[PDB]
Amino acid sequence: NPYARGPNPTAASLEASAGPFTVRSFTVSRPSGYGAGTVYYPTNAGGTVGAIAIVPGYTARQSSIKWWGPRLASHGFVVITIDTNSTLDQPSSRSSQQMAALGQVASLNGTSSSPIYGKVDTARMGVMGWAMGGGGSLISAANNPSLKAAAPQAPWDSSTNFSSVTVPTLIFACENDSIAPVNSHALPIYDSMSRNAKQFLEINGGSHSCANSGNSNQALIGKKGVAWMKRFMDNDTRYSTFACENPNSTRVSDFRTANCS
Repeated sequence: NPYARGPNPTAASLEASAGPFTVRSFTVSRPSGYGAGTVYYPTNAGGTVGAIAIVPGYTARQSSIKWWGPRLASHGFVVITIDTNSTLDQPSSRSSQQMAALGQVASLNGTSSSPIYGKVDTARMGVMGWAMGGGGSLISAANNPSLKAAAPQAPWDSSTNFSSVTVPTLIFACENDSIAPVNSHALPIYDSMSRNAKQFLEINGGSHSCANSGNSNQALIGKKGVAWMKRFMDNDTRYSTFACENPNSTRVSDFRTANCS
């Protein structure tokens, strides 16, 4: 597998605050098609890595999603967290801005002054995001089936039919979400998808912010997000059990998976 990076994973290595690779970051100097961005990247992955673009929720900023940047990059990904043009952008606009961010990561990969010059495999991309940014991730996946993985959290969308999504999709949900209640948003979205590898992981007692920066389940959520992205962005079957397994955890009130390998 030409995309395999890093040592053999363990539960311990995936639950730790940081993976094996050293992380650096920069502010996007000329954000093009979205508000602002921060790029996180490994300095020692030893080969090109895939890129992931992460979008916040309604009213929210990069701070809500920032923790994913170092957590994923330290496992061998280039991650761009964005601010949207407006904090009140809706899911469709969030998707357009997410894909703009992936395009700018591709531009920076081809720009000799950029810290990520030649670090990105632009054929291997993923999408993540919170709430309306999670709905935007699912729209991104529906419109761009060459995306390798999607892992939205507490997704919100007024349209829950994502039956056209063929991208491997992990939905993080928050049991006690009042803003994007699971029975109206995350679970109908999950149930709509009959064409893909998919997973539903609902955090016991979670509020709408249960997967955001500062959450108290970074060990499990980080392990699952990294394992999903490793399995499906890197085709890395070392991560098949971590990606597909039921955690069987007090921290997980509802687990479902289908077509997972």
